[PDB]
Amino acid sequence: PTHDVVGVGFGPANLSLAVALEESPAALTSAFFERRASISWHQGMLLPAAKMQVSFLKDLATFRNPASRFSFVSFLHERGRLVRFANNHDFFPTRREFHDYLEWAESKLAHEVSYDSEVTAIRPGPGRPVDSVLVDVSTPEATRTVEARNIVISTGLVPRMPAGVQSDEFVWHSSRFLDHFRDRDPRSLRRVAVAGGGQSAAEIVRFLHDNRPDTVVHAIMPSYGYVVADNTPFANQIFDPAAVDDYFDGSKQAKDAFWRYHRNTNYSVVDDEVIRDLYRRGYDDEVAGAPRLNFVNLAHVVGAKRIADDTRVTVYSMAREESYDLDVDVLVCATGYDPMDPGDLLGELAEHCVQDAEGRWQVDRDYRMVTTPDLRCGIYLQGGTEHTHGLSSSLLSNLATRSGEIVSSIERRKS
Amino acid sequence: PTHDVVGVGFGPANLSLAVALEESPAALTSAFFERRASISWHQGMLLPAAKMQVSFLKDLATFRNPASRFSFVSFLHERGRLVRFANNHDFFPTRREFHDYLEWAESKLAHEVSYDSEVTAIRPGPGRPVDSVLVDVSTPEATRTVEARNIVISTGLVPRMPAGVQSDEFVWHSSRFLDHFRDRDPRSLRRVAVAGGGQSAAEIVRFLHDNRPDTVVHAIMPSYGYVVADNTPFANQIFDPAAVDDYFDGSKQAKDAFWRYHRNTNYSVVDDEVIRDLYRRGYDDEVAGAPRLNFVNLAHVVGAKRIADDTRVTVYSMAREESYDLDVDVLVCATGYDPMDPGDLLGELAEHCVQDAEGRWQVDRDYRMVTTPDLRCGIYLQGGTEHTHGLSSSLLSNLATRSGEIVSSIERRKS
Amino acid sequence: PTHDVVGVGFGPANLSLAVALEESPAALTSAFFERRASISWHQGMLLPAAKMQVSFLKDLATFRNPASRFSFVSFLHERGRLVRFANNHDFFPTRREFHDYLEWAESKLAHEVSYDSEVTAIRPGPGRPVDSVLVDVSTPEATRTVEARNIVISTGLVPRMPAGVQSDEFVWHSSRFLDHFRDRDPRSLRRVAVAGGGQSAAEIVRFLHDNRPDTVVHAIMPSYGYVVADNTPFANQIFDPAAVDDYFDGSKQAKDAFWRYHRNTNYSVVDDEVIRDLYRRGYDDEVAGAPRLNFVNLAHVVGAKRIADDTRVTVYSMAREESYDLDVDVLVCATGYDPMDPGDLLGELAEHCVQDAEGRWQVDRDYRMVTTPDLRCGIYLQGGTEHTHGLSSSLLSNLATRSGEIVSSIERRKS
Amino acid sequence: PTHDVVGVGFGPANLSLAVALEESPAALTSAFFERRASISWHQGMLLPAAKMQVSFLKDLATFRNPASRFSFVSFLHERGRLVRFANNHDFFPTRREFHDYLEWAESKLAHEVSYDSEVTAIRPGPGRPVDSVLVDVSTPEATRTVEARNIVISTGLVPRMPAGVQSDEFVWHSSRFLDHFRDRDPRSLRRVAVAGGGQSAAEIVRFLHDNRPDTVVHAIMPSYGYVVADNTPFANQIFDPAAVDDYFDGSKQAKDAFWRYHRNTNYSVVDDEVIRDLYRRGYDDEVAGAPRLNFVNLAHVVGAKRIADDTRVTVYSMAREESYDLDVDVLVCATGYDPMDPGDLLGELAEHCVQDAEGRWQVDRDYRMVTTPDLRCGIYLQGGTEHTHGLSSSLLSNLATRSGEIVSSIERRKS
Ligand SMILES: Cc1cc2c(cc1C)N(C[C@H](O)[C@H](O)[C@H](O)COP(=O)(O)OP(=O)(O)OC[C@H]1O[C@@H](n3cnc4c(N)ncnc43)[C@H](O)[C@@H]1O)c1[nH]c(=O)[nH]c(=O)c1N2
Ligand SMILES: Cc1cc2c(cc1C)N(C[C@H](O)[C@H](O)[C@H](O)COP(=O)(O)OP(=O)(O)OC[C@H]1O[C@@H](n3cnc4c(N)ncnc43)[C@H](O)[C@@H]1O)c1[nH]c(=O)[nH]c(=O)c1N2
Ligand SMILES: Cc1cc2c(cc1C)N(C[C@H](O)[C@H](O)[C@H](O)COP(=O)(O)OP(=O)(O)OC[C@H]1O[C@@H](n3cnc4c(N)ncnc43)[C@H](O)[C@@H]1O)c1[nH]c(=O)[nH]c(=O)c1N2
Ligand SMILES: Cc1cc2c(cc1C)N(C[C@H](O)[C@H](O)[C@H](O)COP(=O)(O)OP(=O)(O)OC[C@H]1O[C@@H](n3cnc4c(N)ncnc43)[C@H](O)[C@@H]1O)c1[nH]c(=O)[nH]c(=O)c1N2
Ligand SMILES: NC(=O)c1ccc[n+]([C@@H]2O[C@H](COP(=O)([O-])OP(=O)(O)OC[C@H]3O[C@@H](n4cnc5c(N)ncnc54)[C@H](OP(=O)(O)O)[C@@H]3O)[C@@H](O)[C@H]2O)c1
Ligand SMILES: NC(=O)c1ccc[n+]([C@@H]2O[C@H](COP(=O)([O-])OP(=O)(O)OC[C@H]3O[C@@H](n4cnc5c(N)ncnc54)[C@H](OP(=O)(O)O)[C@@H]3O)[C@@H](O)[C@H]2O)c1
Ligand SMILES: NC(=O)c1ccc[n+]([C@@H]2O[C@H](COP(=O)([O-])OP(=O)(O)OC[C@H]3O[C@@H](n4cnc5c(N)ncnc54)[C@H](OP(=O)(O)O)[C@@H]3O)[C@@H](O)[C@H]2O)c1
Ligand SMILES: NCCC[C@H](N)C(=O)O
Ligand SMILES: NCCC[C@H](N)C(=O)O
Ligand SMILES: NCCC[C@H](N)C(=O)O
Ligand SMILES: [K+]
Ligand SMILES: [K+]
Ligand SMILES: [K+]
Ligand SMILES: [K+]
Ligand SMILES: [K+]
Repeated sequence: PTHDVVGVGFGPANLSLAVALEESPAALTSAFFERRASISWHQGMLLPAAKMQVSFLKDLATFRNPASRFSFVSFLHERGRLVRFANNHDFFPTRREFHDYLEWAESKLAHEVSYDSEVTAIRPGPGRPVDSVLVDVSTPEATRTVEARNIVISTGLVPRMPAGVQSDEFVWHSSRFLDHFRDRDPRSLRRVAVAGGGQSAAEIVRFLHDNRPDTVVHAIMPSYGYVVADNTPFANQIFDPAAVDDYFDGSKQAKDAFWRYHRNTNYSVVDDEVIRDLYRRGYDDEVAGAPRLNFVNLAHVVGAKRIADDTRVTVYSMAREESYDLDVDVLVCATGYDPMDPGDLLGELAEHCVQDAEGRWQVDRDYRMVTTPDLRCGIYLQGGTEHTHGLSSSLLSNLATRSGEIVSSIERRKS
Repeated sequence: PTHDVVGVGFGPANLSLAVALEESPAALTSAFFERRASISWHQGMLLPAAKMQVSFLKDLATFRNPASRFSFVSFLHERGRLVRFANNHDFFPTRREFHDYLEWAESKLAHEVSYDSEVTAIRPGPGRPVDSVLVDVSTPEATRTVEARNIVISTGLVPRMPAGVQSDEFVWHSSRFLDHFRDRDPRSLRRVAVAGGGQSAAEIVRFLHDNRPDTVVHAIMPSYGYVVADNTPFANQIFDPAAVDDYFDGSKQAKDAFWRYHRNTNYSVVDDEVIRDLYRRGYDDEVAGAPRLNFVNLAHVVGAKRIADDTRVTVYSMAREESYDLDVDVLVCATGYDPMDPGDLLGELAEHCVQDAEGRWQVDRDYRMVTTPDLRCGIYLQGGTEHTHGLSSSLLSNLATRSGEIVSSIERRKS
Repeated sequence: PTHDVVGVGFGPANLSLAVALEESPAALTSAFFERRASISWHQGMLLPAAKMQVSFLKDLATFRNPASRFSFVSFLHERGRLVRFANNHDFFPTRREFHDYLEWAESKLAHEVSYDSEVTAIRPGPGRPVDSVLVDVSTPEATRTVEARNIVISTGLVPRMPAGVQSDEFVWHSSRFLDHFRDRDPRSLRRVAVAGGGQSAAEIVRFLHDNRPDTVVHAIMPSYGYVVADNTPFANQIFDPAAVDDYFDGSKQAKDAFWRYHRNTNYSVVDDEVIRDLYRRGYDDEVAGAPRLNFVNLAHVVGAKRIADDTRVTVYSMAREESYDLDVDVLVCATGYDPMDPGDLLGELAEHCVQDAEGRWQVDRDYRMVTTPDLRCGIYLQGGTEHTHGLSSSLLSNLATRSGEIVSSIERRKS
Repeated sequence: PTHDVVGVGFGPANLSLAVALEESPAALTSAFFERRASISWHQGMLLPAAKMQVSFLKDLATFRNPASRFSFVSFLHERGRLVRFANNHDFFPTRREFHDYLEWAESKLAHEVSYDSEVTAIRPGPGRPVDSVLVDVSTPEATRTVEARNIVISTGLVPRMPAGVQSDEFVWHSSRFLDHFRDRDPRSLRRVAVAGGGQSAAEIVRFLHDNRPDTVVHAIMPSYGYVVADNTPFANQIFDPAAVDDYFDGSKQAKDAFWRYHRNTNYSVVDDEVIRDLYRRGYDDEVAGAPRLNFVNLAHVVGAKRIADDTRVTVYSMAREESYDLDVDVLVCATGYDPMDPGDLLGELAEHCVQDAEGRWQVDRDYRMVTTPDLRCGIYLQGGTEHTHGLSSSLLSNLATRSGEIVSSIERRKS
């Protein structure tokens, strides 16, 4: 049994693909594999009060199909919360509600996802040219192989730690913050250092401040203060479906301009309201004569070592150009992520995938990796296209249109 | 040919009824009559900057059917503006855009509306008990009569002038502001009085201030200053579909409490931003030493007379308890509207419509007028239910649910 | 030793009087008596997130003297927080900070206030006509009497419980909320009813929701939901110094109009942001499937009785026109306050003090009670002038100008 | 007659210096010279709706002296606008009002500024080492020379045109926009190109859109859309008086970090509200089917030539890496400014001013240029210290503290 398409990973990106597949009139067979027990959308960072960074209109389907049974509006309606949500007049749902939306959409799907199923490798199918790939899936009980004419790799962002710092029992990456935090005794985390100046760092520091009245926090970041995230309407157009075209068709010079001017729409920046909330908290503590939030600006965490009852953090101060040590109980590195990279999963197939000048994967407008003639099977990327398709690649901005384009590309080829 | 339902008027209320009819699986015959040449949704007040007072989610259908082909979102999508609209992050479309939405929905409708067709009377059909009504329709060429088992009266708010003031060449009701304004020579309206403290008064004054840099405006209103319209989330729940039940089932005492506490969600109040824009304009004029906006507070317009080249407005000052005259070129009365009242149109049938203690029409939960057993045909009201169904009656808050309930009531009773 | 002026009470009103006395070139002797150990500005309601309802520019002096050493800006500067405060761009300080401001201003004052000094009575001085009053002061150790040519009564709002409900160990007025709350064991207040729909009720409910994750709260109020407080710029002008004149000189009819249109600037209303915060909290609980906030709308608390371990609250539902019982651990009545009334302290002196039609005290424009010719001593009111001077009377809106006018009145009469 | 200090230029910077001189107990003699007839604070850009980019608390004195007779608050109070301004609850005055504040402060000053007086050169006074400077002043009638022991150069930002583009009758710099615009027939500017993506470009485009209904505007800028200006509270701390020390004492690496992370607090960015106003305008034009605003993104103006009745603008498109021509009536270059540079005015004295590695003037913490021992006279810079003191140098953020520090430095040295 050869599938038209196999999806690796089941986050929002492949969920929207499943939705696109179901809504399409095209009869395409598919299978999806997720290594976790169920949809798990950055649960380590499901902090109380966490808000979506994207308007509810940018959901699984709406921009493609304005009357989808899988829209956020349909979800709210079924949950009997549409009226309540509309009364709020807020475009940005909480992360908790969006996580629900995903699970609700997944249940509504006809298809059935295979969970606890980790893709361990992707191999050339039989024959030359290669017309299919073999997908090696490992479950808790067994291992198996599925064959598909196309594969969509959507395995998500990859946590990045500071250079010279490794995760450990007392050094966590923000992506695992709640995993570790719920285990430890509250009275054992009285001193926390959080490295970073982005949304994760801000959200974690705010949470620590709100969670216990006596926690002391050291917010260590390279900027002089949090930088506001830009989602004003003109800059925000870089996330438009049509902006994918502008970026893709644009010269390298134009692509560089997008990053140079609008990186602050997503990377190393913090939502306005979270910034203001943090500033108010700091101010009130001052008024109360009980400061707890220590902002260590113009600085980088450069090392961590466990010394007895202390996690000893080495901090480099740019202002003085010298490093020094800071003792805390835990170091949380909210130091961001690297883009998805299909390389590892691809193995041997990588030989047939064409790279650019800077040694990155060449990808077509329809999200299909460029391959030599030796490979005829479609390898599509949802994620890992920052350099070809632009800043929407790792985000929720363009799920509906990308998934629709991928489905269309596959139908166009099959036939 | 007897219709299941005839709609009198084709504003948003009956348009949503048409949409509900089309989306219903029920096979119901219908005809709609609109006196005007086309949909004309308060065009007299289609001022340049005018905004909807209601979230775009409160459209023709969405609260009832979250995936309607007639939703505002579908409209934006077809107009290729959904992405642009989402970039704005504003729940409130302009009135211009919403007017378009109505015309777009009307065109999409399978049904064909009869324009230039004014319903002049509604009469008892043949037989006892009366099982149908006869609808007298006057067109420019002819007159005709159609028969229907049910009728939905949705003829809209009725302009209300101040007591002792009649409309004329130089005394306009706000509803006909742009009609008159476009005709006159700009250099002829250097002095305008606008009576009222509500949304219409504020929008007209702002427009006059923005339109020509020399116009002098007298804003005459009973309050000490504009009162803000309340649409904060808890108060705003009075517009919920479920709040219709609370109001309807509640005692007279509870109904009175809705008006006593939440009248300021809609009547005699002004949108926050329009208030602030007016205040900033007044302020800047002061800075410039060139005041143009004269706020005449704690006052009522009590009369108007034309004396030569002046419209002489009699103003009563509450503070001084005396009246005085103000000469301007034009008096605009933005003094509001009375609720729709089916009475006049009903003629003979009214005898069989049951009234309450205070002399108002009794109406059932499904919007159907209470009649004696002499009348078995359905008379439904969209509008004119302020006293039975509450503050959403004249508004766009609840189009989707009301139209759906009316259609359901009719299907139920057909059987 | 006869003082020119004696102040009864030492809240913001008399503090601003002391400031006005010190800034005045007039050499006036004075004494101030406060019954508490120190300035105590609604400490029972000093909740964690509580914000001023008035801009920082409306402080002790600024509207009168734009370069006062006692301004909020001077205070921030001295406290080395001016720059930090300005970075916030928020006109509204926290209540905690403002309480500090009062203390700071009081310390700066040359004059020494007499604390732990309760004024128990005010009596006629000697002579005919009466040219001074005798002020009976009770301290913990002794009692004494001081003599003054003028007296300024500023003893503040008086808590008002619902009719038929008395304060008790388990029935508290909001004004004493933190007093009682700090004593009780947290695990003993799992069920709280809060009566009222105003700022106090909303702040208390928000605090209870934020303070412990498992407290269940019943918010019982007559409206269908919180009504927003209006401070949009035109309505806000009722608080202008010049608006005192408009209200004072205006007919009774005009005075009624201020209340009829603008009572929502202060009474039975809630700040926009606090409303939205509460709505978001309720929403998130619903998403989490763990509702804790129970809004009991269109209702009044009409009785309370303690039965065993339960406080039994009798609630009257307007919708059903029937009462019923609700069992909680504590009932908090956030049911507001009555205006200051000088009647009580005045005792015998009432006889020389003139009343109006509705039987209230007549007061001159300079805040001086109207007396017969037999009394020539000045009795001034800061508070209790709602009916003569308008809505600014109990508020902080007009401290600077009123205090300045009282001082001027006193200097004028001396001469 | 030798002055303690001579100020070159009389904008806000030297105006705040004069105020600091007057408030200081130090007896210092001074003279100020302004080339223009009066204070002229970017009048070329005094567009109708233009707002301050800085809180009113950052005025001529307040951060230094919280009770200055020259504060913005004092100004509002004298102008009987303080109450009105406070009702607005907006920290940002209009530019028109601020211009008024400057002139009001200037009039209140005891000192008399010398207008129509252009400093043409600064020369070494007699003797070695040089203890004074000679200041050559040119008036319309005469020329003269004054002698001073210190000089403060505050001559303002210098307009910068694009490389390869010169100003002319039809190519204007934004600084002279209104000068030219109020000298041309409205019906003659139907087509305007505005180069730039900063605050000036945005305001000019908005103004053109609002000013006439039929003007067509080409907004040409290198970014993909306007980038929002950051003034959220933590990033905004770079403007704190104390942040001057952090920047000054910090390593070059730290100074670079300020620019790398927080350039977007001022340069090449647009105020949030102006961005949104432009987006709403573009949207409504689209709805109306009458587009007028043409956004030419990822582009630079690289040349301009007059050809008959057309101004021919050469545009370079980064996306296509090619240039093309655009014909309009006028090209407005809102392409920014260069920092003040004392070099030209200094002439011979420059030999003795010490430069850094990158060829820029060394400046001490007290704003005094570093000189060799050959020069003992003080040369202070208000402006031109971006590289030593940071981003507040050309701004209004820190007038009060800088002027106070300069006065102090001068008193100290005279000592
Ligand atoms: C805390 C936080 C919060 C947000 C965001 C990021 C972060 C860190 N994002 C960006 C984020 O990337 C986006 O929300 C989605 O997670 C991306 O969808 P994907 O389906 O592509 O990856 P995603 O990371 O969601 O899913 C990948 C899945 O594949 C699985 N997987 C990995 N390897 C596998 C293998 N070998 N075999 C099988 N399964 C495998 C993973 O387990 C995972 O379930 C975001 N963006 C935005 O626009 N708005 C927002 O609000 C947010 N919110
Ligand atoms: C200026 C302005 C702006 C708004 C609003 C009011 C006003 C005055 N409203 C309220 C307004 O009532 C609502 O927008 C609808 O117009 C009500 O729908 P009907 O369809 O009920 O009225 P209308 O929309 O008033 O429907 C009446 C139609 O029937 C026709 N008609 C009447 N008698 C007839 C006859 N005998 N024969 C044939 N045709 C006849 C009329 O010509 C008219 O076209 C509003 N509410 C809200 O919630 N949000 C908002 O943004 C606004 N905006
Ligand atoms: C919780 C809360 C919060 C606010 C407000 C009210 C409440 C309940 N208010 C209104 C409030 O009335 C105002 O802030 C001041 O408290 C009023 O100033 P007074 O000096 O007149 O009375 P205030 O009540 O402040 O002081 C009266 C004093 O006299 C003392 N006293 C009474 N009898 C005495 C006696 N016989 N002898 C000696 N001393 C006696 C009392 O002990 C007390 O200290 C307000 N308004 C506003 O405009 N902005 C705001 O932010 C707030 N905030
Ligand atoms: C359109 C616009 C609007 C703003 C701003 C800039 C621009 C371009 N700015 C920044 C601006 O630089 C600041 O507002 C002041 O103008 C700086 O004050 P200065 O006194 O240093 O120079 P400024 O440019 O104000 O004045 C210098 C004066 O010296 C005169 N002069 C020059 N050479 C001379 C000579 N040889 N002899 C005699 N006189 C001479 C000039 O005539 C001029 O009057 C700003 N920043 C901010 O923080 N908030 C804001 O809102 C704004 N607003
Ligand atoms: N509520 C939500 O929906 C939510 C919450 C969290 C995250 N997200 C999303 O997830 C994505 C990632 O954001 P992120 O905050 O996780 O990471 P990020 O945006 O990449 O930012 C990481 C931060 O760490 C800093 N950093 C890196 N190395 C450091 C070091 N050695 N010492 C100190 N600081 C260091 C970075 O500074 P430099 O940039 O200068 O290197 C940057 O400030 C974004 O799309 C974000 O919006 C969303
Ligand atoms: N952009 C939009 O979508 C838009 C625009 C305009 C209107 N609307 C809607 O239309 C409906 C009605 O609004 P409206 O503003 O037209 O009417 P309105 O809300 O009833 O306002 C009427 C006003 O005129 C006053 N008034 C009455 N008689 C007067 C007199 N003799 N002299 C001076 N003033 C007098 C009223 O005072 P009193 O209240 O004290 O009696 C009140 O201030 C509302 O639902 C509104 O939201 C919407
Ligand atoms: N952060 C702050 O600075 C702050 C905090 C709290 C209060 N304040 C100020 O203090 C003043 C008073 O505010 P407030 O909230 O204490 O009192 P309030 O404004 O007088 O409100 C009292 C509320 O209780 C309701 N009520 C009365 N009797 C009731 C009953 N038997 N059962 C249920 N509800 C009942 C009232 O309803 P009805 O209107 O229908 O009578 C009203 O909603 C205001 O000036 C306010 O701004 C300021
Ligand atoms: N970090 C998420 C950015 C989302 C973007 N503003 C968008 O509207 O798609
Ligand atoms: N609840 C106090 C209201 C204060 C009023 N808005 C003022 O500006 O004075
Ligand atoms: N472009 C002017 C920026 C001013 C700065 N945000 C400040 O508050 O000082
Ligand atoms: K499923
Ligand atoms: K004095
Ligand atoms: K001096
Ligand atoms: K002067
Ligand atoms: K002078």
